[PDB]
Amino acid sequence: SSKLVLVLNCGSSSLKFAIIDAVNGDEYLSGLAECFHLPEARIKWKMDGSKQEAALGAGAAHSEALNFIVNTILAQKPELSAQLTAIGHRIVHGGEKYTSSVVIDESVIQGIKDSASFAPLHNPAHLIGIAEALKSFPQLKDKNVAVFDTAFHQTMPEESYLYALPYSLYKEHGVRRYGAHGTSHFYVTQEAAKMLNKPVEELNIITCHLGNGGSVSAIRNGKCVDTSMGLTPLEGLVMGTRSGDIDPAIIFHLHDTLGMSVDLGLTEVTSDCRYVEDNYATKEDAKRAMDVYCHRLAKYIGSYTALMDGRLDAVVFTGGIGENAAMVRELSLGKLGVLGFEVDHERNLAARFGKSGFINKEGTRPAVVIPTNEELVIAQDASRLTA
Amino acid sequence: SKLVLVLNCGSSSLKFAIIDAVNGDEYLSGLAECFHLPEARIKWKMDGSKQEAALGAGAAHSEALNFIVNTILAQKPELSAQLTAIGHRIVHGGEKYTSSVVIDESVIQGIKDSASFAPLHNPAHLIGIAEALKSFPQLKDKNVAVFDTAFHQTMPEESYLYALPYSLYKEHGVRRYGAHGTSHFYVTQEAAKMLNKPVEELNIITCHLGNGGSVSAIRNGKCVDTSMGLTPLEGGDIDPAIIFHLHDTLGMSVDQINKMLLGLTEVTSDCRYVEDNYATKEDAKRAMDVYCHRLAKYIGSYTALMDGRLDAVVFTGGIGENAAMVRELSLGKLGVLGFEVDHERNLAARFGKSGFINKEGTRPAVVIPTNEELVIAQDASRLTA
Repeated sequence: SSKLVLVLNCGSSSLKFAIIDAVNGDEYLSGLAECFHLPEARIKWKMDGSKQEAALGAGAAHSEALNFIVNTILAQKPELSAQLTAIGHRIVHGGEKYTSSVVIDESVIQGIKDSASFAPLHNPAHLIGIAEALKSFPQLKDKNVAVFDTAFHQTMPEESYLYALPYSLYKEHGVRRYGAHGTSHFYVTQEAAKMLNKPVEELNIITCHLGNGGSVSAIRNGKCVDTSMGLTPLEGLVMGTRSGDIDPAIIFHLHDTLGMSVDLGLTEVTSDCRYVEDNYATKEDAKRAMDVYCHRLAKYIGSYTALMDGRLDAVVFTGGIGENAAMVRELSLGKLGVLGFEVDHERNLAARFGKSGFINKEGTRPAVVIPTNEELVIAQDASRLTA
Repeated sequence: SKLVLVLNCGSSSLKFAIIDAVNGDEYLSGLAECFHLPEARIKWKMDGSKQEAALGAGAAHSEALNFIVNTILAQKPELSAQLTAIGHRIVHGGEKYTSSVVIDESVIQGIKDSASFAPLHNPAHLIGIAEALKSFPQLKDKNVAVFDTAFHQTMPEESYLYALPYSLYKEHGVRRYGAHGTSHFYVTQEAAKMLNKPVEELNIITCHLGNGGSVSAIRNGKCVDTSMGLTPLEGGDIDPAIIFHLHDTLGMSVDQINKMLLGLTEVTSDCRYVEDNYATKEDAKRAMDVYCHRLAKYIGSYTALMDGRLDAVVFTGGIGENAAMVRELSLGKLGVLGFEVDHERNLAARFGKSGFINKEGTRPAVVIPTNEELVIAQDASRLTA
């Protein structure tokens, strides 16, 4: 009746996980293990309607987190464990070789190893996740599935994916642009079509995934035709600064100027284990970074009018920041008055903390907040490919 | 009538003109090139026929200037006598030089100290100054520097900062400085005239295309953002994929990325060959499509600087002034913005002719031939009066 999938998303400092029924999206477990390789290493999870938290021990990382999942969390619930039909892994880079999700075998693992040069920070983490998954769940060893953040973007034509350099760069070396957060962009695209009550294959939108890293895509007739992760150029390359190492007063200021003050994606985004792009010395330094970010965000959105062929249906906001940071949406859209955008303050405040909705003034260009669910898409793909 | 010798000295070439600063009249123009090579040569136009001569094997800046003085002007002592000033194109003036300046010892040092930002240009400019001081000793106190970066110094920090730790700016001055600012300046002044409105109220996006162009956002007559140098249509170690990624996402040249992280550079250049480098129709089309796609994206990106109002897009430069299909193909992508090109107007506005190329009733798009040499003559005359 149900097809439960264990979903693993390993990064350089954390591991986000869930158990999800791929048939209807029911969540049986979700959580976040974070502050890896530090004294503060910890794990937060939600199960049977209740939130829980434990220390993983000083210096713990992925192996330890998975151990705690199997021997503490799932040890209480062997019945849950028994239901698992597959494991889905979120993988940053699949290049041109893997343009859709795929069952993991030794050559897929080799493909991931060979892609170390793309988001290198998270590369070891993905592999450790696969290695530990195979060990901890020997019964599912032929039913691990890789789901690639580049895959959705494989529809980009060459005018979009080529660098502004000699064609030989691509012809001889295969150097090329690829795209980030593809599973999220994919998810919000399918959802936008429902919210706008139209066929996905007629959908022209611009999608802004603002989370761990920030990317913007141009969707024409339901397919990605251009994308950039230039909002956070160093994401996946450079550690950045742990939020908890910054003066708490600076961080409170950042969170409040973002528009995240009340009046899973959210737990991650406000975490003192989240890494940020600069070691802000002052409140002013933090605000500057935010203003630069909103300026660049507005430019990306404007730039993708060049992909819309005369029709733009909506701009979509998603991810830890996009779903919750009302001021990022206000300030970025507020720079695009010439395109007929106008943010409705009350609508914008309401579309936070997991609530979806339109944030435009009715009668002006649609702007929409759609909480992403990368874990569900990974579950659906993992279940579909192992059935 | 106030004649100025205008020089733009590069590592392997020297562009020159004599311009009446009062009315824009041109008395001489030319280009010396293939320096440090067997084929070093000079082409010029005067009275008003086109000529060319070899400068001699290995010749460079000193020979080029010697030729101007002793061959081109030897027959025109009255032209030589009417020279009132010399204006020099300087690629990088950093944050210090926000307008044109009479060259003295401190300006020389300014140019030197900031060579790191433009290591292949600023040094050649200095040779040009040194050689001009020799070749035109009567004008020794009347040399003026005009900076390609000056017009761009009105950019606020939200535009000029890269998406990098703030220490890179604070400690090392890593920042957008802009390119072709003398051209963006010029077409901004002219656009206000074509649109019949004050320059202080002008919101436009200016596209200097040609010679590694750039696109700027002008709000209330001032530059508020500008692009990196575009690639012209001829287009133990960190993985190169990361370098290109950083280049593309930051908007920083491959060289400035590596940096922040006897011309060999011209030994196989075009001016060396009689025949041409082959380019297939398919490869030419691909290059065109990539260029026009990226150009349209820049234009759309700068709607985010316009604060609700975009008066016009402006095209200029050797490509922008002349390439009808670049304008049609790039604007063709921006229907959302209300752009639509009229083919016949588009074809009319070429080869030195200005005009509107938009369809009547659509967002204005204008071709304005740039005149950087006039701006340089104007500044040089004004500042030395």
